[PDB]
Amino acid sequence: WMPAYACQRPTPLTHHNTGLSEALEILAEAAGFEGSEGRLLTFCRAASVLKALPSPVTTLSQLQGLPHFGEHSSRVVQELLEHGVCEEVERVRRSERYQTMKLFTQIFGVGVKTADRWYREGLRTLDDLREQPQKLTQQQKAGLQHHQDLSTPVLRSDVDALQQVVEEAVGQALPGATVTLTGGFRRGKLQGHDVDFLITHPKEGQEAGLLPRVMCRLQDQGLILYHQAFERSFCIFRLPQPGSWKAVRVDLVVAPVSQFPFALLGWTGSKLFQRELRRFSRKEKGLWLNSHGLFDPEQKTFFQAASEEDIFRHLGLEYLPPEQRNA
DNA sequence: CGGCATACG
DNA sequence: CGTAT
DNA sequence: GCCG
Ligand SMILES: [Ca+2]
Ligand SMILES: [Mg+2]
Ligand code: NA
Repeated sequence: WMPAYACQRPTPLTHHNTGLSEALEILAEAAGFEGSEGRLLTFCRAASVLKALPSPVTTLSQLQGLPHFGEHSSRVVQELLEHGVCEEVERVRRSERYQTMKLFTQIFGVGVKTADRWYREGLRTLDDLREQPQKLTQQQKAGLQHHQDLSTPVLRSDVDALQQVVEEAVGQALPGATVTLTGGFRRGKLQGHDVDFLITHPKEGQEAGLLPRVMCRLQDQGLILYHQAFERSFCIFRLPQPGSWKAVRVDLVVAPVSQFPFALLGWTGSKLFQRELRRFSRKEKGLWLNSHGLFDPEQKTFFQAASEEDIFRHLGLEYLPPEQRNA
């Protein structure tokens, strides 16, 4: 009744096992801080299974036969069901290692490997990093300066205003180019940590060289607080606020229209959904999927797609709208 | 046991 | 190394 | 950590 890959089942944004999935995602996060990508994946997948269930898990026996629930994840759920808390989870939550790796990796420009090295050097706080700024990249300096604003959720109300200003710059850069909202907001989220936009043009090839032209125009409008030929830009934008403004993370991606369905699919996520979809494609169908296309390595051919529906059909999967990709 | 998504800046 | 879903 |  529960298929093993997240791309084989609908996952809504809100569900019936929120507390259970949040606990498993703590353990997944902690596994990632320690470099165990395998354990991170299992805990993420187990969490995702619970999101896809039609009602709350109330008894341990309801986990029988669910994929990705073994001794460890089942014991976590058991303790939560019996006592309302899981000691392992609370131990992680309280730990200096978890709290500091979380704090450091949430800086734009800082990943697990950097955070871990800083942790091993004895650093613990944002002000610890500010006092030693020669150790920081320009990207990290921007992430640290803007860290407080970037920790405030972006609201869907914010997104429409940003999309309008991006469209104006895009339209001057290349008349006829389009901007599509992707990422979590396209899956129905009401808040987010950033805004993701996908840009293309209906005439194949006209999008070449577009992103620099867009970025230069946004920068001339004074809207870019930070940014790095290219096709992806990871920016910090100045977003108007009542009597002021706040910094917001915005990602811009350009794709040729031939690849647009693949880029839309990839950038709409969720992250776990796309990993599971690419895993399914390769392992179950022998096809190689990325945000550019879908390759048959036996015929050495790429699948043409005119829509996301095409891609799901190519892969033998029932279509899922973005709102059901919240794996 | 091997495998765990796949790319660009 | 960072970033993206 | 779990699947096949
Ligand atoms: Ca993003
Ligand atoms: Mg996003
Ligand atoms: Na980071």
